[PDB]
Amino acid sequence: DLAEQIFSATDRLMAREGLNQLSMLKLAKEANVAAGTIYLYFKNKDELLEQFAHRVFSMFMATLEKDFDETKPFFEQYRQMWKNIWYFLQENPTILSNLKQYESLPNFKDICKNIKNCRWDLFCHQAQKAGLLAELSEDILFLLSLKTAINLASDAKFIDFDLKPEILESVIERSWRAIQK
Amino acid sequence: RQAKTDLAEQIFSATDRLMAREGLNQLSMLKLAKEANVAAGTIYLYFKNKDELLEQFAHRVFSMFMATLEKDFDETKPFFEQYRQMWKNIWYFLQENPTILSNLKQYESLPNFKDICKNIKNCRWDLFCHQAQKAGLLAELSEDILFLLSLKTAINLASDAKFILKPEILESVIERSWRAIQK
Ligand SMILES: [Cl-]
Repeated sequence: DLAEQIFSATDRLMAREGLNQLSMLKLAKEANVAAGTIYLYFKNKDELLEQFAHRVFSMFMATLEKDFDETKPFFEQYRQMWKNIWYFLQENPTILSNLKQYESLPNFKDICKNIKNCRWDLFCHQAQKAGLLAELSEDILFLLSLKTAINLASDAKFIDFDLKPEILESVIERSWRAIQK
Repeated sequence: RQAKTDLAEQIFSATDRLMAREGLNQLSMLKLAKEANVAAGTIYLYFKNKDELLEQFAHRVFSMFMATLEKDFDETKPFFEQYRQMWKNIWYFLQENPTILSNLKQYESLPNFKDICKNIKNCRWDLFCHQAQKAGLLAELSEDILFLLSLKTAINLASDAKFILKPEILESVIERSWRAIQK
């Protein structure tokens, strides 16, 4: 509500000026609220940025869950998560531009590590258990595979893949190919 | 006679450091001269202002990347080994130069990491793709897509090594990222 307004303002301000240039006064300006109002919702910049990081990971998990179907073949589960990332990034240009900056958020590593049993980690376990995937760690598998969606995400490549979906399917299958046992 | 290139590199080296420790936004010429151990006069003579500095720095950054791809290149080896060399070149370069690794993200804000990049005459990657495609080895996908499916892993692994390792694992990634771009 007012919190998402402020988080959304954090993205924009983080995209337009650096993460280093954020202040509670500036964020209040950018969210079109008085300086007092922002402090009603967060005690300080650290807390705001902590909760912001948590909102970012919450979106990431949302994206991995959308139209999840465990009855489908593992490839089609993978294809679905790849497309969810793709289309999420198409729809959210400020988030796309800010992806690299999020790694500098103070709470980012500490939040990232403490997520047990997320949708990707479970997919890798099931898929390894069925004999499909390489016995490599889940991080390395991600980097060889779903990460290609983040790697490729740009405006010119949204246009190209929508015109030639053959290319998008090729990239999905090839990125899957990389993590086959 | 170019002690002028060496002095430029003295300043560029310092640009990296001040960019890695403080932000790119917080750069100013006074701060970069102190870091480089050059007089205020020297840096202002070399570069018209902060803009012209960061332009030339960009070009210098593209050059180091191109030189990294070229190191130990050998047409006579198989295309996989050429690719494996390039992977290792990137991996060990970024591990040896972590200050460069930090600034990778912030580099795209430089004028012009768009313009100066697309405009690269005879890039080793491009050339390699052409020879390997001509031989029949690689997917018929554009050179950037092929990169983003393959060598890109070297950069992503170095970068996320910090936020998340044995030699068999590195070879697995080299071989598997290669696998993604095979015809
Ligand atoms: Cl900054």
